[PDB]
Amino acid sequence: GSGSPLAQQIKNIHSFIHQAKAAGRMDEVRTLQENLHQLMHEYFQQSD
Repeated sequence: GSGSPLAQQIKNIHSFIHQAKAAGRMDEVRTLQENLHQLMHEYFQQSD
């Protein structure tokens, strides 16, 4: 649920994505998006 550390890890990846966009770091953003989505899918699949 939203009190999960995993949920906060996802928020942290979003922050890193934003910070990378702010420098134009498009290669890293695209990779981090995949990582973001992988953790989201774990979060929304695994019971909590």
